[PDB]
Amino acid sequence: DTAAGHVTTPCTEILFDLTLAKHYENQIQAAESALNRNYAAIRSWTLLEAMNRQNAYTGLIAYGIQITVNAEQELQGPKQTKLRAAHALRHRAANLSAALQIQAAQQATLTKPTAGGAQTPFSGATGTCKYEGITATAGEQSCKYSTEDEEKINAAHMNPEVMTQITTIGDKYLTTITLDAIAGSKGNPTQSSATYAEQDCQDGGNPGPNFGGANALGLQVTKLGTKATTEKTNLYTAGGTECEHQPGNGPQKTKQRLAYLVCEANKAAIITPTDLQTLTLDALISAPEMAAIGQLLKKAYGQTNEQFQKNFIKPQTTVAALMSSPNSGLALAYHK
Amino acid sequence: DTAAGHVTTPCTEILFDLTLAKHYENQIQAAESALNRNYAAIRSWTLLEAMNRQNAYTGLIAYGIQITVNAEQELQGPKQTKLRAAHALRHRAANLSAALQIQAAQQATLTKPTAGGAQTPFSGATGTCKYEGITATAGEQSCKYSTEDEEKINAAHMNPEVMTQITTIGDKYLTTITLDAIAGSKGNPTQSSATYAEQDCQDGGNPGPNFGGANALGLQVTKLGTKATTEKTNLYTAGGTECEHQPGNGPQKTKQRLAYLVCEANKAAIITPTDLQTLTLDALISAPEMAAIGQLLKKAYGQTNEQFQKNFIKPQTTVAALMSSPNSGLALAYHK
Ligand SMILES: *[C@@H]1O[C@H](CO)[C@@H](O[C@@H]2O[C@H](CO)[C@@H](O[C@@H]3O[C@H](CO[C@H]4O[C@H](CO)[C@@H](O)[C@H](O)[C@@H]4O)[C@@H](O)[C@H](O[C@H]4O[C@H](CO)[C@@H](O)[C@H](O)[C@@H]4O)[C@@H]3O)[C@H](O)[C@H]2NC(C)=O)[C@H](O)[C@H]1NC(C)=O
Ligand SMILES: *[C@@H]1O[C@H](CO)[C@@H](O[C@@H]2O[C@H](CO)[C@@H](O[C@@H]3O[C@H](CO[C@H]4O[C@H](CO)[C@@H](O)[C@H](O)[C@@H]4O)[C@@H](O)[C@H](O[C@H]4O[C@H](CO)[C@@H](O)[C@H](O)[C@@H]4O)[C@@H]3O)[C@H](O)[C@H]2NC(C)=O)[C@H](O)[C@H]1NC(C)=O
Repeated sequence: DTAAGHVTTPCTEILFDLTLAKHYENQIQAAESALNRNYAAIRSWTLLEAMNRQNAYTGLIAYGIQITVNAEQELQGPKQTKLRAAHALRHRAANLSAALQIQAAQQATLTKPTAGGAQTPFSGATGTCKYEGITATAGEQSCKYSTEDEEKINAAHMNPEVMTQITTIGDKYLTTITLDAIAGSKGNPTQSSATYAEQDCQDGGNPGPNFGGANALGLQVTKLGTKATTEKTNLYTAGGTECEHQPGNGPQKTKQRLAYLVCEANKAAIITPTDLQTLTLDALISAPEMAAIGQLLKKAYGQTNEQFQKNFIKPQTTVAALMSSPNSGLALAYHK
Repeated sequence: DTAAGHVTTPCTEILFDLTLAKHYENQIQAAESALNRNYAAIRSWTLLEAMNRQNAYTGLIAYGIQITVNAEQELQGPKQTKLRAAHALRHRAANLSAALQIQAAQQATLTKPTAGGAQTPFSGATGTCKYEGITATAGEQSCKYSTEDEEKINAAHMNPEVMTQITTIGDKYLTTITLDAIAGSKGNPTQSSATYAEQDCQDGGNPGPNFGGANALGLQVTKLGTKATTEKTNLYTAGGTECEHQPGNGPQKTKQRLAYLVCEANKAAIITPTDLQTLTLDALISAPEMAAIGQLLKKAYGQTNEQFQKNFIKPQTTVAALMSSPNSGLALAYHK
């Protein structure tokens, strides 16, 4: 758990969450790229069949259609499982970034108070100093990662075999405002302490800084901000086979839902089919589907790969760009 | 601007943002569904050609390859533009939901204070009452929409022709903590006012509720929470043709970036190709690509649609399920 072991702060959880989402997204993108390459190969061989050789080209088209349509169908499930996780991880990272900005508002700006006597919620006070609209805001926050952060929290460290837990920021960071506050009194503050120059309530003597007047009353919000904590959540049950935190068994925390989805995404294996455009002879001969489609296989495609390449892989003004161009169909219709 | 005119609260902005994202996502899903239907048709006709008729089936394959590969290529740009907007709108909705939860923390829980005399930041006070770790939290928040909310804020009201502005919650809701606070004093509170039963600082007489003791000093955070406001941002320039809020011209607010992306997504038109599985004769005859691929067209496909359907659309044990099954390639190899 190199990557998750490096999550110790809101910023580094954000980086883990975004980096794992993109990892799942790249896995799907890679598989879909492989499919489109295979469909471009089939279109390429379709034009060549239109130009013994015909049956051989059709053996490739049939083999290509079979394994590519199979893998496209086999992909949809793992695709959805992985995407559900990538969406939730990006959603969580968005959440954490928003809470980060708010928890950065740690300095308060006081308003002009208003002095009074007894009033809610100090019915027994002889003096009160009431503030409305005290605010706290921070400049735009940004996470700045070190070189090691991005080396540790990296798709290279997110293979399923090495992942057993996630680390998340505790919920209080996303739900709770925390602050320190202090009241100060001097003399006999009342409703007549209506000199507000120092953003407190003063009267008597010479009002001024540091409770200069005879009677003073005020407060300050000296600090705001909720401390982040971290929490570990395992992906698998004790035995290590099943995903923990299955939904449908009672209320769950965010970390539990995320851990379930990441576990299922890690287990959703993608079957990548053979790359048709770099296919070798021994790959086609050894392919089990080519038994039903077809020593005889060699007779038709070649007994050396150097031959199979030259006849079926290397071609020719281009077969591949044409059959994925605005003139793909006209090219096949003319030659047919 | 029926949908955006209905955004008046954080919850309804969230609904607009999520509803417009899904609209863009459905537009892409629809186009990709149309493509896969067309590729399944081409695979279907490929098997039938393997079973004059051959040239006619090949005319459909060529026409199908041409218009489907064209539309797949034409889709990639509008796809990326729309997805960039759907991602940012979902990211914004996540943001707003997190701020909503925090701005819902409007009731403070006071801590046991500590009494003192003069101390930072009241060096001139004779009495202070210091609180640490005052917190405010709310139960889990949820947006509950009315029937009209979902009728007004609806993909049916998000056609580009009717959209000219977006409405967003102002930034203070996502960045600023706001609170009211009041101090109360009675008598001569000092460092000896160390009776904290009422979560204030009391001594003298009979300390107790409502400043029962002779000397008292305390504060309360009576309310927290930042009021949401709304802001309008237009999508287009004054002339109405160009997208406003182009990036690269200086710092921008979130509403401006969103408005730019929504404008570009609204303008990114998707060219949907002809549905091959429901193709009519007059559609194929009138298709301009069929001129180069091909009165002669009718001779081969039929002079009535009822004929074109029976020969080329309606087929047969199924041609379509087979050519998208694990046995698609074996089906073509055997018949070829
Ligand atoms: C959802 O909510 C989150 C959290 O609030 C928002 O996240 C913030 O998004 C903004 C906008 O992208 C981020 O601001 C950007 O930060 C980039 C990094 O800046 C730092 O590092 C560079 C060096 O690489 C320093 O130069 C810089 O001073 C910072 O230290 C900047 O590169 C971006 O700059 C561009 O835009 C600004 C506009 O203010 C211009 O002034 C610049 O010239 C430049 O054009 C920008 O500043 C911010 O960091 C994010 N915060 C966090 C905590 O992640 C999401 O945007 C929001 N999403 C939506 C869609 O609502
Ligand atoms: C990013 O940050 C946001 C904002 O904080 C989080 O959004 C919250 O997400 C949770 C979890 O999905 C939401 O809670 C859910 O609300 C659903 C709607 O509940 C209301 O309406 C139903 C009737 O339809 C009432 O019965 C109910 O009382 C509410 O009035 C509930 O259906 C969900 O319930 C399920 O889970 C809970 C767990 O607490 C169980 O108790 C239930 O029995 C049930 O199994 C759930 O309560 C919450 O509303 C969202 N808040 C907002 C403001 O949107 C994101 O989750 C977070 N994302 C990530 C990935 O981190």
